[PDB]
Amino acid sequence: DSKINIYYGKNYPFLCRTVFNIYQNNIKKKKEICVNFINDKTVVEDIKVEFVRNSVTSSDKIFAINLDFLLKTNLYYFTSENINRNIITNVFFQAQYNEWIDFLRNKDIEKNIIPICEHINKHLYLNTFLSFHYLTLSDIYIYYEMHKYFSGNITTNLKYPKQYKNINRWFRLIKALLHDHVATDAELIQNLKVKEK
Amino acid sequence: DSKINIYYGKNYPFLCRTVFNIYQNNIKKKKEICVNFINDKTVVEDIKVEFVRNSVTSSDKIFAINLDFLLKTNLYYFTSENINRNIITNVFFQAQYNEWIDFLRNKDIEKNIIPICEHINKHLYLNTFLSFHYLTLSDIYIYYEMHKYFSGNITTNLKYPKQYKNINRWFRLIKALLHDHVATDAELIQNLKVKEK
Repeated sequence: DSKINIYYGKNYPFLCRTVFNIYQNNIKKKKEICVNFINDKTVVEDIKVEFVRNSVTSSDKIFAINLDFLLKTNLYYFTSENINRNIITNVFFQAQYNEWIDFLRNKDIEKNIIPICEHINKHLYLNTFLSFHYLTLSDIYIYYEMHKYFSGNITTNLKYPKQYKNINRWFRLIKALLHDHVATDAELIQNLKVKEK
Repeated sequence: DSKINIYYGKNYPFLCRTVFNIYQNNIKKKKEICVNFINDKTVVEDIKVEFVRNSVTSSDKIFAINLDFLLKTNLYYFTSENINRNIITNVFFQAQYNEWIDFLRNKDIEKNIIPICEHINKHLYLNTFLSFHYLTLSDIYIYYEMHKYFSGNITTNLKYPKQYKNINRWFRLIKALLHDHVATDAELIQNLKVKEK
């Protein structure tokens, strides 16, 4: 019933696309909401979101928080007295997601790939997921930022899985967890290949 | 029962303090949550939040979103079929708050005060509040960013209320709305005077 248009240019919104795919798969397991991803040649690098019943300017890493809130995908806003599902525990995770945003904010990832990996590989030494013990928006966000370096598509980037085993182990975990949601997209998959050339 | 410690240095967290004050006043109208604001000499300009039952690094403008979520202060997460209180309407507002964050992100406000006022004064030409028709976190955030220029404490800044009537009208509105929550604080008030010298 509800229509939301996400206009993208150079940078395809992998995070928002993945969140929306998970939302669609959840409904199959169960008025729905339609999210459209439109290749706009006038958009440069950010995301432009139009609400159809008014538009806003956002980015993939930030508006995916809104989608999780709207679509109840349980990646940023916890829809689940569990071990780590308290309200204050939820708030604590949200500040941790903002830390990953600040860690990569205004930072050339290609230029700082080694220092970024030097932290994530040590962070994953004693952690299975980036936050707590389950898949969260932090895992998926960092997954697409690391994808070009750890997917293996670029043969010149095979040194990163070799040098950073912990990231490689976690990356293979997130890939399997997201397989049922993104492997059959064929548009997310295509844009991954285009971005990786 | 629950304890949250906010450690601040040079920059006092006016937004988080105001949100917490509103939360305390709401309970009086009605297990509660205690938020402590601690002057830490080792903090430079950001905010450091400790959860007592683990710490995170955040900022006043960003962690106040978490406080509104936790304290249900109805400024970012709408706790109220109203005119502009739909879930999608709520999501739309959140992206608008992020726009104000991006508009002042990594921007010297003193250096860009005129261009900032050139937009806000025109935005307030046909709008009473920054978003929709009621007080929101956008109003309070911009209120403290504009406070030194429109409070009248600094006599050299009296030209801004003169030149920008629309901002002055809105600023006087937000001041009255926040009067019952911040006027008796005497620590928020003191830090305003210290920041304004």
